[PDB]
Amino acid sequence: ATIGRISTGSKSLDKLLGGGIETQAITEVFGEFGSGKTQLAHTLAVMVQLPPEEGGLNGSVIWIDTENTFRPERIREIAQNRGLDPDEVLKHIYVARAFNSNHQMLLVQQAEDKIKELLNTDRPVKLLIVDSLTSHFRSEYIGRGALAERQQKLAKHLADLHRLANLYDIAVFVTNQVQAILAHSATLRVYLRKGKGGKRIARLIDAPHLPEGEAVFSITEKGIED
Ligand SMILES: Nc1ncnc2c1ncn2[C@@H]1O[C@H](COP(=O)(O)OP(=O)(O)NP(=O)(O)O)[C@@H](O)[C@H]1O
Ligand SMILES: [Mg+2]
Repeated sequence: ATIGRISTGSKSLDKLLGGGIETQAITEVFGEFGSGKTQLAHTLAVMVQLPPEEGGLNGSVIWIDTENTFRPERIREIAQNRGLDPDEVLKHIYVARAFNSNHQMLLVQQAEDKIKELLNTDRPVKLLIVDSLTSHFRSEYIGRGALAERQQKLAKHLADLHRLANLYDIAVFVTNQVQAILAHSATLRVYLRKGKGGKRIARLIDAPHLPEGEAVFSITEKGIED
């Protein structure tokens, strides 16, 4: 029942997060296009595989991809440059493409099967990524009355995700795109934005009991880092 933390690769962002993203929680990253949401997801999918003294949880990953932006070679590069075996690392990421929102919801039920299978093995699932949490919902639920219906379906989907996080001690990491779609209650919302000089800036939103500064990071051949 203790909480585990997965390093993001950035010391700056890790400090903002209290050491990394938490198990038994849904962390939502949100921001405009190009703000680094997907690159952070890729980095986390490598970092979680590290031992705990290196910031990981010796864990496997389930990834629900909605817009086909998962890149196996980016995983390999990030792994390679952090001293891990690129091919081994891919072996422990289980990617499924969600065709629509209803399929996305079914894939969360299927994730529980994979989770159970690995639970008391040496590489339990420790990270579940949904990229994008909201893209299908934005496309499908549109027009008069759609706000209530969309928020309703999303809340149920997030409830499924919360259950998996808490029941199996897993960090859930979801993405959400904004044009400068309420994610019910993610545990923690992190706003990402592009800054000058190729830097990215992160800020915690509506978290008055947590740090109020901003983290600054780059996107490199190691994925995310200061
Ligand atoms: N291999 C790489 N090495 C370094 N930087 C990279 C690499 N791949 C992507 N990037 C950077 O990452 C940016 C895209 O980040 P990404 O994480 O895809 O944004 P995003 O928030 O997911 N965009 P969107 O899905 O449209 O809402 C690119 O514009 C590059 O600046
Ligand atoms: Mg993306």
